Amino acid sequence: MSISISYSTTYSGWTVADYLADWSAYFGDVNHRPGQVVDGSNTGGFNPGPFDGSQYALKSTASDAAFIAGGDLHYTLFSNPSHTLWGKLDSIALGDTLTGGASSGGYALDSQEVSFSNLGLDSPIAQGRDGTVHKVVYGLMSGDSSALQGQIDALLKAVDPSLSINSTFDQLAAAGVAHATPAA
Repeated sequence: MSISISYSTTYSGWTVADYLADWSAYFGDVNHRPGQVVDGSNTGGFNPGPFDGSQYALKSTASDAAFIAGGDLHYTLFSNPSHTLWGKLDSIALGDTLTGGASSGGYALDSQEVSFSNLGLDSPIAQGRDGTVHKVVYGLMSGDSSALQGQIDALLKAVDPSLSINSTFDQLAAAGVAHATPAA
């Protein structure tokens, strides 16, 4: 099953690349880095956890932005290769106001902007932080969505070579890849 995109009508005339660059600058950087994860304020969380989930979600420390990564995800914590997020990444949902978590049966967003599904990414543990899943998710944590952009671009081009990260959301909808959020 090919990449599928949901978008708010707000972004109909935006390119995916422009949207993601703006979103990354808006979410910012939670400074989740060695020596800087010293309490619970910039960890994110897994469903179900503690270190593995069908979801990993993180709130911005700068804005009301959040993302939810869906798949079959694993974090090595202190085990070699340390601080590696790996496994299957099927979806990324971007928006405002993270809700829920493991204790309530899943994470959600009150105000999703855009989501990307059927990403088909799967990175093995032995690649460590060179894994694509790691780079995609860590990029979203740290204010740089270039890894995500690159993966979306490749998926779109494989559907049809006229599609790209520089297609508008409405162009992707005309191609059958994207769907605007229902009206009313």
